[PDB]
Amino acid sequence: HSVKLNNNYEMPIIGLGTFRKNDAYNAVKAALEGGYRHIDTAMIYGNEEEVGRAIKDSNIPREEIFVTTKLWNTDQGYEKTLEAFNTSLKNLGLDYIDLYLIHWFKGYDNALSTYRAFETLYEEGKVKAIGVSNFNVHHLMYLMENAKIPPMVNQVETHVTLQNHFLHDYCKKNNIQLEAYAPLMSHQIKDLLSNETMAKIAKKHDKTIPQIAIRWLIEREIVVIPKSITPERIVQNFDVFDFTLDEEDMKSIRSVNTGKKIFTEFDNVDY
Amino acid sequence: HSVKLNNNYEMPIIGLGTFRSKKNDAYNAVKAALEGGYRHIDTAMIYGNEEEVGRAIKDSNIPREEIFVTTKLWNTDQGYEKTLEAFNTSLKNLGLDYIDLYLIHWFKGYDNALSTYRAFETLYEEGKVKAIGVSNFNVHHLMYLMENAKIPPMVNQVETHVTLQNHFLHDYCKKNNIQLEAYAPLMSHQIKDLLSNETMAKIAKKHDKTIPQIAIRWLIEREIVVIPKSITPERIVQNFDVFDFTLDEEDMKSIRSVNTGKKIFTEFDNVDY
Repeated sequence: HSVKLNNNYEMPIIGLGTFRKNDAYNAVKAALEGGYRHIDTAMIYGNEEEVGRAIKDSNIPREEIFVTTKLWNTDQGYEKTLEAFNTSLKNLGLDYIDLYLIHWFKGYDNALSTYRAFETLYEEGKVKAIGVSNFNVHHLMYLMENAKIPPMVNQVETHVTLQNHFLHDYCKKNNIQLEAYAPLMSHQIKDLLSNETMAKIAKKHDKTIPQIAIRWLIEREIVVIPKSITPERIVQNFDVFDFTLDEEDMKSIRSVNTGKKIFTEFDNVDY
Repeated sequence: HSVKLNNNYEMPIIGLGTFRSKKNDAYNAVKAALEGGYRHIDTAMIYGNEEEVGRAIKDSNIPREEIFVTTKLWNTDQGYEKTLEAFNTSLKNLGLDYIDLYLIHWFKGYDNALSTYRAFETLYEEGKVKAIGVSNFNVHHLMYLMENAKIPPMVNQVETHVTLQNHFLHDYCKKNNIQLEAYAPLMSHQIKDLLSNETMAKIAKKHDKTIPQIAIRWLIEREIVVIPKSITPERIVQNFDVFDFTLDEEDMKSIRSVNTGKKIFTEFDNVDY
């Protein structure tokens, strides 16, 4: 399953996430042979070194695999972004990264000067798609109005208890592809796993609750990067293209939303 | 001490917070506060204590115009015609026939916000509300109101405490002449993280105060209206004893670091209720 960005570049709707040794190598290599075409990392994770090797060791040609990495907050600013990218580039062992994102919002000025470097790199052909992460509406509005190459991706915490329909509709309207991280509610997964609504629907389609949660995002045309290093759940998280959810399912999952955000508030970041 | 909203209307920088509790616990708390020196009471229709709050104000033998009363409009009543009626219900329950401050409790879409606020504006012109504002509104929600309102928002009541300091939202409001108001200043049901905070516990040694008294003063120093909720008479008095000391620069910079950004209550744009 592919999805078209506003620059007409296709992006795998399912991808492997990565987290902060050798475990990173375990996950990517197992994922690539499992069917994954999409790997999501960042400098802050500190696994870019590992992530890249795992993209060589099993020869699936480079242009068949979507690679995403992010610029950390302390590296915001034009020139600092240029070399933090190169460092991230050399760590991954590539000279082109499919998607480059601003990891967090650190001010309007810092965003534009960072994104300014994103654009010059985009012209040079070093990146294929540019976007942001943990950006809210007013954050995106500034990008739309003051940047030349409009944002393509907004990677935010999105799951069954924080479904982000308002933010999703804004992105779609402004041709921004919303990407969901922590789709299994991260360290609050037990809330998901113990949810009665999800379990019911899981029993219905002969699938696991995380598979429904992942499939649910697919139904909303949202790119999902479920985050595991455990070899065979990486298997299961990818096994969500043999069934479909109906209206009643989407209707039921809709009511699971609580609006209880797990990760730090968009405008309250200090790191 | 009081701040003045953009319409020159004064508002006591501290006030009693009221939560949906049991019989006469809301009634007792209000008077226990009013006797303590409180001149600001914060309620809402969803709390279901407008009746007990309003009667506690009458029997206090304290002149009405010297008490700041804030109530809020609930999500289900958003919309011009429904807002006018929900306001009269609030007004009658409170046994008042003018309200100091009226707030939109949550964001439920731009159209619902503007339609509701138009009703607020009608009430303001009719002199039934002395000040109008919102609650749980983020930046882009405020931008819509700043653009479309004919009587600009005066107050934005949002979750604000030492772990969620909201400096960005605060700066935005100040630039647009909106008085930021802090609810859950003691981190509400997450009272433990605040009381266990080493930094908060230390600087409390310096001024011989309690940790809550500190968190309250810190908001006072930032010129933010604070409304700590309580039904325990003692802590109500303690939460008010906050005008006999000050916080220096190194204190403020020490409190600044204890920000984590972990928001306790519902995200601004994910309210289904």
